[PDB]
Amino acid sequence: AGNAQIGKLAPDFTAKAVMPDGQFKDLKMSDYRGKYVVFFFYPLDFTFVCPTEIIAFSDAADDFKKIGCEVIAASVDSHFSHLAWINTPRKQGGLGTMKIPLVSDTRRTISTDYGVLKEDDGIAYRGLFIIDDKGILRQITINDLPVGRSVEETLRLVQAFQFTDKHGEV
Amino acid sequence: AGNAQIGKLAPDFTAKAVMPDGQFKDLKMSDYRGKYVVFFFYPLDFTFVCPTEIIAFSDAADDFKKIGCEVIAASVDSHFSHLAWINTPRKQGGLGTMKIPLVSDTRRTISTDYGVLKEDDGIAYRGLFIIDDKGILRQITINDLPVGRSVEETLRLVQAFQFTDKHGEVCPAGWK
Ligand SMILES: [Ca+2]
Ligand SMILES: [Ca+2]
Ligand SMILES: [Ca+2]
Ligand SMILES: [Ca+2]
Ligand SMILES: [Ca+2]
Repeated sequence: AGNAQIGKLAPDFTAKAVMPDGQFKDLKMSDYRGKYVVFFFYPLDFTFVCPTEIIAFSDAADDFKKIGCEVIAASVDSHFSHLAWINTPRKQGGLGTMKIPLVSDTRRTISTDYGVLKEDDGIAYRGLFIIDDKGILRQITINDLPVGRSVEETLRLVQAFQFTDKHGEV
Repeated sequence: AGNAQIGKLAPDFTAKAVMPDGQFKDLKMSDYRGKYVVFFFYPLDFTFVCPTEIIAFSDAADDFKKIGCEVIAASVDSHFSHLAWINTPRKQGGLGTMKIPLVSDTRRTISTDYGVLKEDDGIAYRGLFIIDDKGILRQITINDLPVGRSVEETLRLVQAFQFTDKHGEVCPAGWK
């Protein structure tokens, strides 16, 4: 399934997000046109999987901001689940404040469009997508639920696509 | 496109390959069951682009072998084209001797099944795939042509999957 293809416009969408300041907002993918985007899905809120991945990405938000790349996280949980999890401090098992928006895909349409829905669980796989400043998909990464992604590898990829966009290697 | 899905058997195939020793052989994907496989595609033999990425995976072949993992490369070029490229010295643009088999996908079915075929060019994207020792597909990576992959990242992933197969997910006590 999915319309997500390398070299073609990433699937657009409008969805509820908890913004870093804790406020609900309607977020459109096409609103980030003019900057690279790291769009990564996680399965569920709370502790279905370890929250070290989502945290590592929030803490590197500034490494991505420095090279003009926005980072956005998404799951099928409600925007109300996201906020309850953010408003639970880290010292009591919660996420605490985040430096990236969390997107809600309760209709499962975004997961479906990006080819990352695990159909039997109704849950996204650990998908990560790199989208360029014109809205084109440059990179697809999907992992089975037990293994997390690498901030440092994602950073290598974004700088390498940015670099080759303005040069052309040898 | 494709039948490659996380949690399903990696799509099987039989194809001509140039083995490390220089001999042609009919290589079948399901023959690698009992071990992990890193299966990666590159676009084309003999480009002007340096084959750094392909050489780097060749030289890490041993590192993968030690942890119970085989590394296989593929493009839509013929095995005759692969052989010509290995027998071209690195100094004059060639590949030199290789420590991993180069699979030939002249029918483009493998590329199609793994969903990495760039239609307008008729070549593969830089897709890379991690298949477990039961032939189940664990990880999908697809880069646009300008950006290569990382041996080190591929090692982290292979080891990470092997570890979770035995122990389950790494999580700190409490719920991180
Ligand atoms: Ca669901
Ligand atoms: Ca984890
Ligand atoms: Ca021969
Ligand atoms: Ca093994
Ligand atoms: Ca073939």
